[PDB]
Amino acid sequence: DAAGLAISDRMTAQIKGLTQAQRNANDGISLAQTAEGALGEISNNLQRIRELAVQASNGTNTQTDRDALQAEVTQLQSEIQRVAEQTSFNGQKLLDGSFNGVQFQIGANAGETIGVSKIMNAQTASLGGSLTRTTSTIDATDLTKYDTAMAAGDLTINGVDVGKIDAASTAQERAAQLTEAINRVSSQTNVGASYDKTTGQVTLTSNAAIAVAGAANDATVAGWANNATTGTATTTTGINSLTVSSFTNAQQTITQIDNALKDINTARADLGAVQNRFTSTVANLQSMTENLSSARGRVTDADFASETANLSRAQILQQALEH
Repeated sequence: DAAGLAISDRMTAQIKGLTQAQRNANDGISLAQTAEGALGEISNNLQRIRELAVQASNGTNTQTDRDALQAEVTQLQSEIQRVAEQTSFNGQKLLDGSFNGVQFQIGANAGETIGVSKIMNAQTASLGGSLTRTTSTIDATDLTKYDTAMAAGDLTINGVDVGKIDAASTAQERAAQLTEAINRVSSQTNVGASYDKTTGQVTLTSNAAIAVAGAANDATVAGWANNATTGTATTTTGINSLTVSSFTNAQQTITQIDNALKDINTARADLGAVQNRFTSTVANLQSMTENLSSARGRVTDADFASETANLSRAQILQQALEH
């Protein structure tokens, strides 16, 4: 019975181990579905941003029109960021870049595992990857000569005149005025302005050096003094520094959002594959466990039959002998 004890004990280890492992694989499906659903909501939000970037590139837009589109973009970036930073399955974050992958015990024995691969950092500071362009930032508060009116020719961008600008009563108003006039010619100069009202900063953006010229040559009235190579080549990650404030900005946003969607798509593809792997694992474990338990059932049935038959036999023989 040495072999019988060894087999019975292994059958028990197998049945119980493979039964827990099917639970484990089912839990793996649920985590992946969760991560994939959440990425799906981010993708929706990304499409919305992209669509607003197309709309913002309308040649008939005022700055006020673009600022309204940017308000919605800002709302969307907030929602993408909280989904990416908050999403979890049973106490473990999935989309913040901290999911280094996990292995699932899907067999009875140590080391019989299936890995869920690391999941991308879908936070807005990371989503979509690299983006390098030329930027130049001022503060609205720098515009101390906001009262000094501008006549056409005072400020030019890449040799394109921004035109006349009336006297302002605040530095912040001149900031608004400069954003507006620069952005009017953005599609022609390849330079766009984003005026962040939360901070008061005006950022110029381009794919190349910015040629600032004109009659005024005073940063305190027209934001930037004359300089043929204005701006610095600068890199950020993700979509968080994206705006649709100008044609130039909105064109960058389209391109970068496309990069972000690609990243999401491939992450969702990975997660679909791992679900598939877990589902075929569950099918395998269910089949194996059913076979093993059926085999056990035949053994215990036979044991009961032999016990009953042996006990009966001993009594019937006893009777025969007592005659």
